Amino acid sequence: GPVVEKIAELGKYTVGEGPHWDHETQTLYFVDTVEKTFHKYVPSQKKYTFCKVDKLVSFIIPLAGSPGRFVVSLEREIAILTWDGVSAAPTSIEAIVNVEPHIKNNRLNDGKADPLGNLWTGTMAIDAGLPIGPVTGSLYHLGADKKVKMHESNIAIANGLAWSNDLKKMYYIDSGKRRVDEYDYDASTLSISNQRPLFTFEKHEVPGYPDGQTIDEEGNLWVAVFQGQRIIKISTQQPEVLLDTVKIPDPQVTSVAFGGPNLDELYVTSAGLQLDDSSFDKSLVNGHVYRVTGLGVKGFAGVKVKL
Ligand SMILES: [Hg+2]
Ligand SMILES: [Hg+2]
Ligand SMILES: [Mg+2]
Repeated sequence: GPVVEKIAELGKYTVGEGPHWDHETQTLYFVDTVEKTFHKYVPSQKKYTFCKVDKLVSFIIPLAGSPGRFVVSLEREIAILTWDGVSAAPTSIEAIVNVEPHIKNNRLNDGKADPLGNLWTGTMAIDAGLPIGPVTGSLYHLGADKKVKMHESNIAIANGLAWSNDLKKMYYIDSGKRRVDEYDYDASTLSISNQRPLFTFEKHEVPGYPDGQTIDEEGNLWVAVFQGQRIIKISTQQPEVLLDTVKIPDPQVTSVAFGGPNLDELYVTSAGLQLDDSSFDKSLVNGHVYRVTGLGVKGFAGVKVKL
């Protein structure tokens, strides 16, 4: 079976999240969604750095055409951070847009660029809760003239995103729905329609909640299972098909990104935050970062945000 390696050099994260693999520099970026920190890991040189801000963060993606600059979330603001990748604070911050200026207790959560470079991201209540809590989030993309467009409402916990290689489908996760949805994606109008369930956890006895996801070159989705101690591989060719399961030692698996020189090493983030209604004792909940090899598939380089 696949080899799952704990990355000792990286330590433990409260809620490690938002992994992004920059292929040209062979570098993994990620966030902690509770500790207000950004992180960088260069595996070939065993280099780790972090960056501190005073707002909640949920994604970090290099800005297309601008080395040393990243598109990030700061609470409800999408911003450009100028960061040298090693100093413990940004050099400067340029706000782009506040997606929800008048929703004081919301935050941005998972975000990713579509294959054309458009940032998609969604919101949630800061005090969201599972299985039931306040449902206040929406799904957005950042379009022309730095204005966002809304694509879906009634989202409890805005989470993982992916797009099919032919640009005809988008895949999206609200963790509260315990399923992955598929949509028809119109790449020319950047709109989505015909929402329908692709994969429903209760139909397959999958525990926990879908969190982040990514897609491989064959079109399979790799989905992080928070409170499931696993990643799952699911079909996009047929609905409701579980292709494989890979156990990850940490129960609170949060997200996934393919990396390595050949894009065939799956990086997996997790959360050490100990929650009061957990299905796992505290001794099991650590928050390590993992690397999975031997899956027999390749992914895609992380896409930069175009502004
Ligand atoms: Hg930073
Ligand atoms: Hg940054
Ligand atoms: Mg997430």
